[PDB]
Amino acid sequence: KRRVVVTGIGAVTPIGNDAETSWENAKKGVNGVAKMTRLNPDDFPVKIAAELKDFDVEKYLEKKEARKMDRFTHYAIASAEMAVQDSGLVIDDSNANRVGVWIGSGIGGMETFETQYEIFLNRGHRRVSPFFVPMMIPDMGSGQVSIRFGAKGINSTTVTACATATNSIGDAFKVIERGDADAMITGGAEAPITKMSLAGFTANKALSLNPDPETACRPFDKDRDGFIIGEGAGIVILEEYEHAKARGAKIYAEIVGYGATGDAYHITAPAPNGEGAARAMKMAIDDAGLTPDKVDYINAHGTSTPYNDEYETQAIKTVFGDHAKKLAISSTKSMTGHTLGASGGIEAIFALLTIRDNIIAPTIHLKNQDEVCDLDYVPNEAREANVNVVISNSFGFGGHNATLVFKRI
Amino acid sequence: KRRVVVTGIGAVTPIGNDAETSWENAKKGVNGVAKMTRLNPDDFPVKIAAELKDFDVEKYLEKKEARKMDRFTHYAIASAEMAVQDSGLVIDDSNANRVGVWIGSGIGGMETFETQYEIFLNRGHRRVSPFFVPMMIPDMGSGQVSIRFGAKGINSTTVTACATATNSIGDAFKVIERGDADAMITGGAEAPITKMSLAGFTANKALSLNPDPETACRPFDKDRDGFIIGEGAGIVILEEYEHAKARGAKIYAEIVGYGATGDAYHITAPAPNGEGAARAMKMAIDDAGLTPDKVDYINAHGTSTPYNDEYETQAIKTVFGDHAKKLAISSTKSMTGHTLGASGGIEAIFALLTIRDNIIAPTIHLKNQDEVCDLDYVPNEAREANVNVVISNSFGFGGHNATLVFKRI
Repeated sequence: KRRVVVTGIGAVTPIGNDAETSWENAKKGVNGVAKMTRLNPDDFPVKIAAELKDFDVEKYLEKKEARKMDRFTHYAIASAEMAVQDSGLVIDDSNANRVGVWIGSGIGGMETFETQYEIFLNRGHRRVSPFFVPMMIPDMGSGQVSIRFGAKGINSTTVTACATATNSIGDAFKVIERGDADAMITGGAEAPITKMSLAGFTANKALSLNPDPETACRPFDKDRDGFIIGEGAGIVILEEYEHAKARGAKIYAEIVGYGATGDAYHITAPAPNGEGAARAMKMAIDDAGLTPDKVDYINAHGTSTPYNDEYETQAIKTVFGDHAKKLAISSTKSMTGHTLGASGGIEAIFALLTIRDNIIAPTIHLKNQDEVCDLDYVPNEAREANVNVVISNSFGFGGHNATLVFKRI
Repeated sequence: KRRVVVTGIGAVTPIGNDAETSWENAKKGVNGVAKMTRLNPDDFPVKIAAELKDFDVEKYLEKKEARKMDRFTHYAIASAEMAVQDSGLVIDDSNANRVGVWIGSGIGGMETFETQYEIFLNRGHRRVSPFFVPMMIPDMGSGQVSIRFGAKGINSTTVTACATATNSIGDAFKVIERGDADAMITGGAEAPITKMSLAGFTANKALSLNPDPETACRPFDKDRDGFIIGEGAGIVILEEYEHAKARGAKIYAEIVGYGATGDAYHITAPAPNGEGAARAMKMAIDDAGLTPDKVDYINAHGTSTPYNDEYETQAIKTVFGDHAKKLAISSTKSMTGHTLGASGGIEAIFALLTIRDNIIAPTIHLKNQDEVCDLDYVPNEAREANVNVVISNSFGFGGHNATLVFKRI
């Protein structure tokens, strides 16, 4: 088995149009949730969202090229560009076959589907764009990123709802571990702030109806009542360790563990007691050859729903036992909102920079202690702490549980 | 590394509502393409399709349950049920954590999206179904199959257009090979015969406009002029070899190789010369530890487009050299049509049964020999041949190349 390290990061999030700005704002407790502007809030029961602020696709694509891509692909391209540049990796004819792409999206180009189907209904089938299919399908992130950078290794896309980016990064990790690539551009992207997405998640009763952006998203708080929808992308460059050292790559950390399990319980509700989530975390630390006491920080899934935050706490107690009270946990979704398929990529990056800076970003808005959620969620204020081993959890709708482990190197 | 075998098959296809019927009809050269009935052909420029014939979801689901699933998930459930039953594998509390699901769909629940968005427009956001999101997303196949069978191992979905099922099976193969599951329910499902799908593929100029079902689909024929859309699903049970022997499982063959590469060329057009497809085939046989001369039969991607069939022939010549003329090739899409994300699952099954029966199903409708496509495509009539090693190719839109290798055991 090959060792695998992270040599580049890139992200666009509701708290920054690059990874470093996002992380600086996360450490400051900046709230990315605000009154919705992508859609008219007067026309929906949900009035708030976590949107990108002043994101300009023209910094990465010509207008003509951008028109042939959905927003979610804009975010994948921007984040991949920043990650590739950050990594200094040169992809040329000599290594292109050994550099792949594994970028997921949970729902893909929903805005494109809405726009093109309206054209179909109002103007006829002949007026549908020749690029409708490629623009809508969730693998267009990987497809476009592969073309942009000349990456000729495996070109794939995992789609597992909120776990999309975490599974994708884990799957890319396994590609390198087994020797089938020397580098991977990997993560997730999501642009789910659309009228049908809002209508569907509202019909499913998944979204908080609290219109106050200062209290709506409050993971692990007694008064939480649903998730807040966000958007963006998070991409990392994974690289085989000897390859990285040979070129002198800057290394953020080593990726050492991947756990993935299924609840086999219900299509949208997570399983009682965090049964499957616990097995995913344990599988991930077992994959890393580490005992539970070695984990210093958990970047939680922590979506601010009644079930998730309860079940995730219970799963953490199951896996970590007496150590559950000793480690630190935080949900950065308290600041970014729930970016769905992108969340694991953004949060993997935050977990990596927690190692770098030895600072844990807080769970903001945590004001009312819950009797069940009684662990240490780093409420409200960032905390300095020696962090050497981190895990990032995504326990997504559909029973898709995924955990990644990163370790200082 | 663990060895991995196939212990169950299940499929619904345009030439049979079970795998054995489909394969018997494939060996007989039965044409599954006919005048379209799912949609009104008088309302579209494409008049033909490869539809399931007399498929009844009520044999697998109660009416109330079926109403909460898109057609593509109906096909995944039916095929998974038949595959699990065929395998005799018992999934209970003692092994549920070691049985996973990796089922892909290329476009997911497009019909559901069409229906629910029309409700949104005509009746308001409040009338959208609470199950819209789960029904539409492509991972609902895996999600529902996991619940149905109690499979608590990895629960994932790869989405790579026409390569979806081939990548999914390969990814599941790698899970077992590295020790992370003892069995996997894996493959692909697609229900793409919808008005927006037709409109999009027609706008992209990908579909043949030939309305004659007896000549429209003709892979490798000089007069081919686009693919013909089909539907269905193909699922296999992969199982770790020692686990299979310990319970006396019936074994169809061993899965020994998986190749996956990217063209990095264009979002819909395949790369000239089959450059990436060749690397995927070579990677797959290298993974199997076999030289090119060991391959007896190629179940081609063979979609009946000008570029694909040409480029695939060129890639085969690149990989197999002097042996390219000696092995046998056939496209069973000549009979099933192009079932998109399901194709690799259906075709993996056909490749497995080619080993079992030592009979190669033909490329039907191959009447006019092409100067470029001059290999042996088993035209028109099935052929008896000693087949011990087979490969199945999917070179899908978006630059997603995937190949699987199966070998007699």
